[PDB]
Amino acid sequence: MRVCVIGAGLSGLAVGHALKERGISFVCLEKAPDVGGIWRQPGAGERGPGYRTLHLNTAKQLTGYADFPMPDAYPLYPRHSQVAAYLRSFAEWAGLLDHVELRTEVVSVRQDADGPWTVVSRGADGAQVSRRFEQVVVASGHHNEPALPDPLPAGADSFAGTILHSLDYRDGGDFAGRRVVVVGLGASAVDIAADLSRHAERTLLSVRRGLHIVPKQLFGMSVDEIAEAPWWNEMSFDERRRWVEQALLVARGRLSDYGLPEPDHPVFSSATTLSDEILSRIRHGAVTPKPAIASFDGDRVVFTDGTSEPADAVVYCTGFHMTFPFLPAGCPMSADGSVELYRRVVPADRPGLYFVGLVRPVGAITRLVEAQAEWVARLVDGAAVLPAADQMREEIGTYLTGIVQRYGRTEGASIQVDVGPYLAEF
Ligand SMILES: Cc1cc2nc3c(=O)[nH]c(=O)nc-3n(C[C@H](O)[C@H](O)[C@H](O)COP(=O)(O)OP(=O)(O)OC[C@H]3O[C@@H](n4cnc5c(N)ncnc54)[C@H](O)[C@@H]3O)c2cc1C
Ligand SMILES: CC(C)=CCc1ccc2c(C[C@H](N)C(=O)O)c[nH]c2c1
Repeated sequence: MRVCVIGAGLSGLAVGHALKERGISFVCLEKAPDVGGIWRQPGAGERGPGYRTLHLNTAKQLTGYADFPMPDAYPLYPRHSQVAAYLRSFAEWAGLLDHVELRTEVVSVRQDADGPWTVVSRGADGAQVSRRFEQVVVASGHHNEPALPDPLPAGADSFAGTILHSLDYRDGGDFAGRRVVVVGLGASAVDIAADLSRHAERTLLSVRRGLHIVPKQLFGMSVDEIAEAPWWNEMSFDERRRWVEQALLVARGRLSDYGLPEPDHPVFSSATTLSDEILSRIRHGAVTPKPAIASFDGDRVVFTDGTSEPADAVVYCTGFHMTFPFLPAGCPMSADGSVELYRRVVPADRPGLYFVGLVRPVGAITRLVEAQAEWVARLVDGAAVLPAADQMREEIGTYLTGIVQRYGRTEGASIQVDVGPYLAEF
């Protein structure tokens, strides 16, 4: 009745928890046959951005919900099945599954002229039902449209093997004995390359823009938990980058003696990739670094340095696009295509609509999603109020110009936040 929550992954569950605490009536619609979001997919063989060898890269204590710790048997970085099991247990413990419509996919959300929203949902049969809700919380994630590079290098149609996105990547054993190129230096790319490196005969890592390769751990500490080490917070920006970047050099050297492009910036500049493996896999010959792909010559891949390589498959680890197909008008955006959401959550001109989890932070997203859920629940029942619309887009303006200044007009900087000052206002 009162709130329709689109999604029962980690964000939609935090939302149902927050709605349930205030006694707010809500239903939670979710396409998958179970709660869990992306983490439930690798274990069910479903096209999703995860893969059979995916673990957390955030500390479990900063990753689980604050009122519901993960089993103490869990390691610091649990596997995706452990994470998916944990999230099923939360929904159980929180009495949410009575409110979750599984196998229910939202197809349109439209704001009626009188205030409420008509939500059309496709049930398990495909039977479309059309319902009305006072408010809609969107928690559908932003990793659900693959982003393939344009242009795909020449000869793509000549190619004897398979070209695929990480979305379609599933397990390294699906390429045992083959020769595979991985394109990208993202979190998906180093993980997939390291996985392939123990199954494919040969694994090539084709990277064209250098990213910073930071281990999951410095001084025995997770880097997401160093982020709030009080001794680290009293650092100035180039005081910590001073120590962070010398921390890297003793731990690993710099990227330039692994055959890796080093980046056009220092750390924290655009993004850093977290790995424990990829540098050592290079140094054991299990992964060979390569520049950008230049063309597909039929059976081989040609890289821009002139070198060539026989290749049975290319997995594009190039990330995801941010879309909302159930929203005819789109997520609020500026013409630059930057997200326009007051405090990263609230459209300035659309009462009753809220976006949760549509942020990308230093470290784990859970505390932020909890903060967002708690605020939204108090907006839904009037304990909290919003500024007038002109004032809301003033804060969006300040956020955005500061975004173009710091991270630049890259793709996806419109949702970038630092855990600390963001949580600090909830
Ligand atoms: C490979 C990978 C690794 C990551 N690792 C970490 C990590 O270690 N630590 C961390 O803190 N974060 C990590 N993240 C970030 C990750 O997004 C969050 O941890 C978490 O998954 C957020 O879940 P969510 O609920 O926001 O979205 P999702 O997990 O995407 O869940 C959204 C849900 O919406 C559902 N849905 C229902 N109806 C619809 C509909 N009509 N249209 C669309 N969707 C619908 C989808 O089925 C899906 O279950 C990782 C992300 C990726 C891709
Ligand atoms: C150098 C340094 C201390 C960086 C701090 C840091 C940055 C990013 C992450 C992530 C990515 C996460 N998967 C996300 O994008 O939400 C997990 N832990 C992190 C820690």
